[PDB]
Amino acid sequence: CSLIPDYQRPEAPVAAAYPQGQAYGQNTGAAAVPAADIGWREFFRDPQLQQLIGVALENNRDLRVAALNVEAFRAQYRIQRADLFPRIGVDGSGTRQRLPGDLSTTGSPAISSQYGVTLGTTAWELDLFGRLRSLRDQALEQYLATEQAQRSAQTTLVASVATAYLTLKADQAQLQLTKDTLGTYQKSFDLTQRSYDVGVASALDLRQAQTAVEGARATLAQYTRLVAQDQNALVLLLGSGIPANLPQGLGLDQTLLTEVPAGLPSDLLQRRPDILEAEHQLMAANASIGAARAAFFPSISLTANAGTMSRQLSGLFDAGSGSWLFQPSINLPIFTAGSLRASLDYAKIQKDINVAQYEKAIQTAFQEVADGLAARGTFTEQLQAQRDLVKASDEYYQLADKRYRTGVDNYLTLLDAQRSLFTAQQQLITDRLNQLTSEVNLYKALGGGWNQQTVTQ
Amino acid sequence: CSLIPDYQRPEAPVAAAYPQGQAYGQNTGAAAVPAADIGWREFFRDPQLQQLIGVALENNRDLRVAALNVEAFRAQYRIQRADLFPRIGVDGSGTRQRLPGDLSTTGSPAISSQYGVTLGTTAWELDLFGRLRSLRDQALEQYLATEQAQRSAQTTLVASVATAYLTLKADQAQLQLTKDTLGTYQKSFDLTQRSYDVGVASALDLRQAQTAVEGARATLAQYTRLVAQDQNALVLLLGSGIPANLPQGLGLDQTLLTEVPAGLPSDLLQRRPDILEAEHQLMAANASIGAARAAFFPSISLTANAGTMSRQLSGLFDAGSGSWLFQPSINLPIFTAGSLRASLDYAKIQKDINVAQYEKAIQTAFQEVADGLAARGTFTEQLQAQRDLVKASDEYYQLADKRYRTGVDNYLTLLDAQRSLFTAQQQLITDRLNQLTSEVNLYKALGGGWNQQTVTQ
Amino acid sequence: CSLIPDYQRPEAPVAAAYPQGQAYGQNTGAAAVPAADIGWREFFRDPQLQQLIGVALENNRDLRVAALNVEAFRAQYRIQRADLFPRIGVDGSGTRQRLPGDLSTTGSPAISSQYGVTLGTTAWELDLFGRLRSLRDQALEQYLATEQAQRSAQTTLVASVATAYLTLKADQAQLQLTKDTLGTYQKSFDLTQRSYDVGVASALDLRQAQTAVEGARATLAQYTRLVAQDQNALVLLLGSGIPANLPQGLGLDQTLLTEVPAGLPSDLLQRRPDILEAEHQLMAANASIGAARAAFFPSISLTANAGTMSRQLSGLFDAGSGSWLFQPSINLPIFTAGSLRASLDYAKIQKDINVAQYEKAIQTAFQEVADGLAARGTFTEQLQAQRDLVKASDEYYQLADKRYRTGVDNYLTLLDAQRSLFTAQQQLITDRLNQLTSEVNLYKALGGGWNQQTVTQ
Ligand SMILES: *C(=O)CCCCCCCCCCCCCCC
Ligand SMILES: *C(=O)CCCCCCCCCCCCCCC
Ligand SMILES: *C(=O)CCCCCCCCCCCCCCC
Repeated sequence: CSLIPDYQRPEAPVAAAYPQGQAYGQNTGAAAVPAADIGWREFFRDPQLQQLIGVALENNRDLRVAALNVEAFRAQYRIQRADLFPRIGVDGSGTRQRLPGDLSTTGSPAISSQYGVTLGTTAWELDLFGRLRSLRDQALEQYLATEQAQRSAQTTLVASVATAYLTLKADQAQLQLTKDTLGTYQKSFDLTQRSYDVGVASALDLRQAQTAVEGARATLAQYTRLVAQDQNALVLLLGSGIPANLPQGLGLDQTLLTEVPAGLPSDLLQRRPDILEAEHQLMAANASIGAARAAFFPSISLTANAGTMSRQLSGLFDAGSGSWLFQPSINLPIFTAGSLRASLDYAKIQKDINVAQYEKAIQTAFQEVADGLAARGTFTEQLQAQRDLVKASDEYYQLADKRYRTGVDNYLTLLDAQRSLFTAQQQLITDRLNQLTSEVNLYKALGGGWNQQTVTQ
Repeated sequence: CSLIPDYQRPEAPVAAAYPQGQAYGQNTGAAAVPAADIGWREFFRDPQLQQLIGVALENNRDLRVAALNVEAFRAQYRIQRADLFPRIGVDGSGTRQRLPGDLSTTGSPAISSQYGVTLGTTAWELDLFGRLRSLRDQALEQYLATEQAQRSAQTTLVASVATAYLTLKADQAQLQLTKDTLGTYQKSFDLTQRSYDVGVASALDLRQAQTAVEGARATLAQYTRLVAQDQNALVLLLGSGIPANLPQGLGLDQTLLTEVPAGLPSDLLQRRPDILEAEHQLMAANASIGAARAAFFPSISLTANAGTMSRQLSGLFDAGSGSWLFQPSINLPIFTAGSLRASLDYAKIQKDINVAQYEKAIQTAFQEVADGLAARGTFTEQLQAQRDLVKASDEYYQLADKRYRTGVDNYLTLLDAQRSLFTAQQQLITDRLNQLTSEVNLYKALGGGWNQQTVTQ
Repeated sequence: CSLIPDYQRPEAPVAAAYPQGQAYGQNTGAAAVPAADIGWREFFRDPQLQQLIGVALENNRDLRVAALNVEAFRAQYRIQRADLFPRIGVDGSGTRQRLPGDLSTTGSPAISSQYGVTLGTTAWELDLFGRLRSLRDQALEQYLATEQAQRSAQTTLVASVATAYLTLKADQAQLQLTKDTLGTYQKSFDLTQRSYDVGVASALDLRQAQTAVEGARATLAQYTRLVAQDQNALVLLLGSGIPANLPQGLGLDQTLLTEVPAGLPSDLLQRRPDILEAEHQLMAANASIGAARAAFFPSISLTANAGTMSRQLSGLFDAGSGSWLFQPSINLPIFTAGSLRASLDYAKIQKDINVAQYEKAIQTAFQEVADGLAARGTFTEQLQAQRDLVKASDEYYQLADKRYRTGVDNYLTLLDAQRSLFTAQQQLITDRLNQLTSEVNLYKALGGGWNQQTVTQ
């Protein structure tokens, strides 16, 4: 006999297929390679970055923690498994009481004494109904589930390292742009100086020029700080100072990652890490019902051993001192104040809770992937659209640039051209990044990179 | 006896009445209707949204979770309650040992044997001092508390759903604004294209006219994305794909809720969910001192049973095999290494912790409501004040619109009109939301939606 | 014996010294006083704020909690100490059974009875291999750790309060700047009203002049709200409404704190709080291996007591009734299905996990200080460079101010002067703050304020 019920994974309560239209590309359908099976070494192309992932994996503690965390639950599974088996031991015991008149067999105050040394168990429970096999399962699951959770955690170390490198490099490009426009700003302000002591530039076109230059001298220092902060942001996730012998790193403008299929939603149910932890996490608690159930049932204890006894010590390892005990026991509950029903329910409930929980994780995937397909299905278009506000403004730069020094126009159109452009340059870089984020997190949500390499069928 | 001490709820260590002045309206005083008793189906007027709340209730797993949680702690209370009662059962046991000479009663190796099937309890505790009623109350409390926390949770589900539907609708409204100003922008650029190949529009006035249009073409894509992101944001909290047959949903510009009375601070204590869990939480640990105390006291144990025995199996259910046992026990400790003291302390402290925690939650309510009263007491004012920067800009738009195509002026003052307007438009939508937000959160803070309906004394 | 392994604090896996260069000042080297040893009543110079810290110390509930927690862990340690010691009790027990023929000593149904009242211990474990001592140390450690963590959390209450006071004052300075430029803006608009009903000011120059004043009347209400929100932010951390009798608080422009030495990283290991909790946290589980080891070894039980007994109650405290027992026992397991291996692993692992955690905490310290040194090594320069964009913009304000009313120029170069100035003003305050922030947090990460006073050598 064994009392665990029939696992029956619930039906994923999200839409059968991802929603569409209002920013969503076409639904490619069943993918022949899941993102899950697509290794980040492939999905990331930037090899200097790739080898940063390398270093983060082999170093980041929070992943270590999450790795050991498994070794624990295997160990905890072990301990549970043992309890199917009987605890055998060598054991010596004494006893040496005075009794009173009415008690000693002598009818008068005497002092009994028993000694024994033996090899056997006390109170071994003989799983007939599998109260134990159940428990063993609970912890087996809670183990397996932990395995998953580890996988779940790496994909996130990867993603977060991608991301960090990116805000780092991105902020690096947010910087050099500031260098260029610093030399530019100051050269501009110096040609509105000779031209001032020469009266051609007024004090207004001089103060303006000063607000440009100063407007830059500030966003210099900022994208300096936010460079070091992004650097610090990195070595952490690394667990190692960044090595010197890094490969040649690329630049945001490139094409750094593979475009990844989004498959069906149902796909998740066999591939998204946490969503499996969830499942086993559920499974364990289902076991815990079996365990509960069995407490309604006859438990068969068994004490038993064998060795040598006597009345004084001395005659222990001497002839005939041989002894032994056989002491089985069958017990069965007739009244607890529904204690049993009560803590059977607690367990059934806890199942249900984990059912619910499975369902929450699932329904959170849909969300997190959809957000990334909105993002996929919008960011490209925003990338062309902002690419234009660069050109239009670089021309609307050159033209006003010359037109100011040509007496036709003022400085306010020179200046405002500079805003209308610089803004478009920063926001450009940043837009690039967040398209990247969007894709990296998208990579994750569909199964991320447990795999270094890509694998098939 | 029962050594649980006298609960004496502390005094809510915040200001007596909500602070005033620097952005706070008038303090209406005791409200005849607590926001608490005011049901969201009333406090929300948008019936489409209302019914979304409905769906999010019947569906969200996170609530399911938190709801079961109760049931668990009920069962947990059950389990503790059964402990007052004796654990009764059928029970069979054997024993069958060889003894050595000095130990068998025959003075010579013989083999004893005892068999017994009885119906009784072992070491049942009589609750005299109420160590057990104590635990029972601890568990009852951690249960009741858990009821509260469920209520707390739902209010946050409501609030968060209102909010989602909102930023969703607010980004919907953020969008059509960009449809409009897209057709507007391109119309404008094309009337600065005929006018270009015709020489009336320069190349500058063609490149600015290109950056307005371009600056739009991207804020299109963005508010196209941040719409699917907010959509995705919804079905989650829904736990269900949004049904088709929803009523007619309204628009931010309306008047979607009931203004809510802010009542007195004192009011929180009897109505704001979490602030009760806190209390009961505190109360649970209060009992847990009772418990500790009692282990200083005489504990009464009791083993007792009756049925048949014998010296070989067979003669069990036969005549005279009748047996029984009565075996009472009294224990009173006269030395642990101050164990009982130290472990009493723990539970005392733990009460104190929960007192402190009660106080925390109280003082966090004050804050979170007051923030909503600065919010109430300024958002309307920023709503009129921003309503103006729309009109003044729409005029400073019609004007410069004509004035540019009338050759009096340039394009820079057409463009800057466009900025200084569209800016005020978006900022207006967002300021609408944030006012709303602030009010939903305010609703919550004062006792939120437990009740679908609004109920009287 | 004592099987607790030999603690060996791992080597702090970060860079030997603070990263340098791309925004980092000079690395002053070992500091003669750690930021740790330096007092916040000295590091902070605003004495009004200083007494805000005083207030938030003597009150804040979250720190209280955090403090009680210690006491509880002392208590828990206590209880674990006690187990070295034997559990002594006065104790009474009875027994009264009807046997059947073959079992009664009378060969025919009769009813036995035994009574006793004795002062002793049962099953006291003699700590030989120090399994218990081990545990004692475990809970001692986890206690000591809890001590550190408390200190940890105080530094953070300070930091959070410095902060809230700041963003408070910073938002106040953000406000009066708005009062000023409101009287300014309305004056301006009315001088472009007399001049409008007089023809000199156009209708465009009146709608621009209307969107300035309207852009201000708006940013009034906002910075009015985010001051009551930054107020509510404060009394919370305070745990008390802000006293009337505070001293004279300063203004962001001052020099409110002591610049602090950032010493060697190594210094962290001996001074930054959480990094210690972790260490002890590590040490605790270190002991936990000792404890596990020992279960491989013989355990030595000892039931033992003394008193008076008899066969009927009566002759209890009557002559001869004297009795006693001595009943020692040694046990050594020979087989558990690897249970002891497994549960030894779990404990070994749990050490290694705490190793990992020590390492991660250290590695987050680096990060959080480096960020503060980028910050320290940039904010000064962004402060001079933003100081300039103020002057350049107030000049480029006075100029265009007179120049507009002197007919030479339009209003757009009055308005854009106003933007390019006021924006520089707001962002100037904000920048002041974020520098301050960066510096408070810096002071925290390197030991923060345990000490009100500064101590040395
Ligand atoms: C679930 O009840 C499975 C068993 C029922 C089938 C037949 C009976 C077999 C078990 C009898 C138990 C007695 C022997 C146990 C001694 C240790
Ligand atoms: C706290 O317990 C104070 C009272 C003293 C208790 C001492 C022991 C005597 C109690 C007698 C109770 C009889 C009740 C019978 C059970 C149904
Ligand atoms: C851990 O408990 C290991 C157990 C082994 C202990 C060894 C016992 C040795 C006994 C001799 C001690 C006599 C002391 C005289 C010294 C001069």
